[PDB]
Amino acid sequence: MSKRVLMVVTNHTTITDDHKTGLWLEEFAVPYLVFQEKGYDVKVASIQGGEVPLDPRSINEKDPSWAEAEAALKHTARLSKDDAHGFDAIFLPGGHGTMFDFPDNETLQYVLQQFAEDGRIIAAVCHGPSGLVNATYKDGTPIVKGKTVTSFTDEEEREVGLDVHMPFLLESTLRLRGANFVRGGKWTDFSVRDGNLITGQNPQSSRSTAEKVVAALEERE
Repeated sequence: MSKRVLMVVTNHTTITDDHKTGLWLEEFAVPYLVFQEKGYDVKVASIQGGEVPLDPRSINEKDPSWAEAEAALKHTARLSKDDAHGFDAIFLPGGHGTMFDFPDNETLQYVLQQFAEDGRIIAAVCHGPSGLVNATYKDGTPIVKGKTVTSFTDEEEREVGLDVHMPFLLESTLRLRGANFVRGGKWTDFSVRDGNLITGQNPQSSRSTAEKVVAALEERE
């Protein structure tokens, strides 16, 4: 019976009065469609449940293929510790919202710990790796320690101008937590697999990140 994928997205919108965010739509929609095409059972969750806010910079070029993804985001499940089991993979799309509601969320930390402990696939794109910054194995070892990873880069963050409003810088912090960070050109498709941990750099990496998940799941048929 089919592999099962848990997708978890942000519900955060606030940075300053002049700067709002949310989920970066493509980072959910393109993976969701890939997983649905493969026949996987996908559970769509968010930190809060309900209707997920989209980063306004991410809603202007919606693909006609994204209709079902978009609709799924209007009525998400609220992430639970129960979601720590029953799934072959977890996938964390980005958007700057994640920097504010993923890193310190105890439910998500608990879920990622169990996925890691259990040898399942953990994938994240762009700011999605924020969910990993304070996630650990049971023994306290950071999940990213000694692992090859990518994320939205500090250079990309400085270019967009929002580095000064981030609680921490994601690439910097992942390296500080013990990750071996790697990247490609700003705004190019770059993703990496290190065993069970798969990461992508930016919106342009959404598809390749998802395809790495598919390949890892295909191995475990």
